[PDB]
This record gives sequence, C-alpha cells and structure tokens, in this order.
Amino acid sequence: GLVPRGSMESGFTSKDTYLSHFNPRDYLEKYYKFGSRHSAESQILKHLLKNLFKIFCLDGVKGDLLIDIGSGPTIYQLLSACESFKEIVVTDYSDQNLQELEKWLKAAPAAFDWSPVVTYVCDLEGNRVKGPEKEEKLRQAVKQVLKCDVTQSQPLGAVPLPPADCVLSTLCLDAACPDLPTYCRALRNLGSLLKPGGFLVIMDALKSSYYMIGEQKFSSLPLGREAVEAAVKEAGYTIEWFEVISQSYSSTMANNEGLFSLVARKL
Ligand SMILES: NC(=O)c1cccc(C#CCN(CC[C@H](N)C(=O)O)C[C@H]2C[C@@H](n3ccc4c(Cl)ncnc43)[C@H](O)[C@@H]2O)c1
Repeated sequence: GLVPRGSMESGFTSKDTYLSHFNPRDYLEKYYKFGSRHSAESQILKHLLKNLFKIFCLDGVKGDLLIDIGSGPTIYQLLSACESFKEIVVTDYSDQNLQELEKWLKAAPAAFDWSPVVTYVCDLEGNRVKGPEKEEKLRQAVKQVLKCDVTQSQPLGAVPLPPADCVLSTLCLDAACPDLPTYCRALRNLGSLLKPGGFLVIMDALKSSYYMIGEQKFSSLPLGREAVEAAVKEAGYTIEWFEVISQSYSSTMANNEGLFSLVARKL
C-alpha cells in the first residue's frame, strides 16, 4: 500500500478500483457502527443525520422522485428523505455496494445492522413512529437500484426516469471526481436528471485528499468551500444555503478539514 488504490498511473483512484477492491461491509463497520463513545465518526454521522432531518423534514424539501447518487452501501442518508419523497432511486458505481444495500432492503438476516442509526433518526423526528415502521417506510420508498457514473453525460445510462424533484449525494463526489473540471462536469451531468427548480443536496468532506478503510486508502479531491460554491454555481444551480462544520474524521480514516452541506436549486 504505497499509494491510494488504483492511483498509480493517474495519481487518483480510478472508477474501477471500486468494483473489485472497495469492501462495502468493511466500510460499513468502520464508518457506520455508530457507537456511544462520541468518536469522530459517530459525531460526524450525528451531524449528517441532523442536517438531513432539517433539510427533508423542517425545510420541507419534498417531491415525487429523489435520486440518491453514490449511495455506496449506506441507507442513513435516506431515512429522513423517505418522509418527504414518494419514490427513492438509489445509485452507485459499485455493484458490490448495491448488493450490500440490497441485503438490507430485502431485510436479509445477514444485512448490516442500521438500528442504532434508525433509532437516532426516529428520535430526531419526535418518535412519531417506531424503528420497524420507519424501516418499512424506507424499504417501500426505494423503487429502483441502479448503476450510476457521474463522469458520464447520462449518469444513469439509458435507464428511463422522469425528471427528479431532488438529487442527493453524500460523501460521493469528492471520491468520484479526480479533478476540478470533472467535478464541475459531474454537477452539470447530475442536473440533467433534475427538473428546472429541482433540489441538489450535497454533503461531502472539505480539503480531503484520501480516506481509509482499514489498510486500504482511496483518493479524495481536496476541495475548499470557495471552489465548491463556484463549481455549483457554474454548473447551473443557485445555492439556497451552505454550511461548513470543522469537525473532522480521525486521521486513521480521513485527513479532511471538516465537512460541507448545501442545498441548491436547478435554474
Ligand atoms: N472524500 C472523503 O474524504 C471521505 C470521507 C468519508 C467517507 C468517504 C467515502 C466513501 C465511499 N463511498 C460511499 C459514500 C456514501 N454515500 C456515504 O455517505 O457513506 C463513495 C462512493 C462513490 C462512489 N463512486 C466512485 C466513483 C463513482 C462514479 Cl464515476 N459515479 C458515481 N459514484 C462513484 C463509490 O462506489 C462509493 O460507493 C469519503
């Protein structure tokens, strides 16, 4: 492990490194076990959930179709969203990630245990419903599980979908875009899936060059707030609000300088 995986020739992890070398269950155990010891991962997850709750429940971001871009094997980013969107389409470049996701959607006994995150989210929303009822709401809402490639003009290929009310992407674009032009390219590609006036919700690391799953290192585009804001505006969106938090992952997992969350509207 001298360099990030799949980065020898280009200097940045290639797309295909995720098909074969990204271990979804290892990723879930390292990042989303959500213990009670206030670890950096747990505090960050807590903050991600509160913003998602605030975005989809308090700010009333709602619609028919939400497309989740770069889901990986996680569902935490959909728990509040399924209260406000009739249909959820989850996408990722890695089929192994989608299969790990699909284990939970099918409620396989071997699926990852999300219940501490489910419990946290139910509490946020005022315990109007219990854990199982919440999980069934999400499972019902997820209609399709598709392959996506943000570097493509048609990120979902030929798959037919109506214009979406919201595109959501958490912790994805930094890892998927090897340079700033590709980053702007991807945001423009993502907008092709969105109605005019539709919502773009991005949450990602700030000034991060890599992240770790065990001894596996993966590349990350280190972007500061100003670059993100410029790229989003240039790609044809108007920013509704932009938040930056200084809380960082432990260096054994990422060298990030906090995270950002933003809500934009397609022009
Ligand atoms: N940058 C950081 O510092 C930092 C900090 C913390 C965690 C992480 C992390 C991660 C792993 N994941 C799951 C994120 C999940 N959404 C969550 O929120 O946990 C990222 C996605 C990207 C996705 N990918 C790759 C190429 C690609 C294309 Cl071309 N088109 C669409 N997707 C693509 C790849 O498959 C993988 O699944 C990074």
